[PDB]
Amino acid sequence: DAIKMFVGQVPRTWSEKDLRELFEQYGAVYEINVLRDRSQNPPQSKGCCFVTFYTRKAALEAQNALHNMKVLPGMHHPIQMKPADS
Amino acid sequence: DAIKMFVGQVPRTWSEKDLRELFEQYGAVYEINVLRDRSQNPPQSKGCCFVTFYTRKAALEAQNALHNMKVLPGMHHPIQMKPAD
RNA sequence: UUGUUUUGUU
Repeated sequence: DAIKMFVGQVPRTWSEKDLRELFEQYGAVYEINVLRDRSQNPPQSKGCCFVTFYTRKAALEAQNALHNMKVLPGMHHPIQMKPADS
Repeated sequence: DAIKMFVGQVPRTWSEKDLRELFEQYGAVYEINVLRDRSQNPPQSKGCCFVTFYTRKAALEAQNALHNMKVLPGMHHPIQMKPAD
């Protein structure tokens, strides 16, 4: 079943596409939303995103593999990934 | 004398001229700047603007009549209008 | 500047 995950510590230069290539190693991805500050031109990434997988299996596999495990280029802390508050 | 108002919650299809049509009901309008994302092409509207009235009586009447009162067509919120920073 | 977006103030 689909579950929406919060991901943080992503570099501001990464787009939905860059991130999709990241998470798809773990399972199909239904939707990626980079959180942006719409006051910028163009809107800046806030360094985090929302990602929904088609299955809870994929989302777990990813959380295991990434959360506190992997540090993205130029970042200073490892990915934070967990069920989004929503 | 000239008072500059920020106005938010405006449809991205509206241009300076549509906005001037709206504010000019309340008094003479000196200038309107639609805030645009010039990185876009065409540059894209950010859905807010600055509008400058020649007199504060017009700006306060527009503000009173619009801020939180009118919802422009297609919007999910009422116009936000206050004196610009 | 660990951030859970759509309120946007050139």
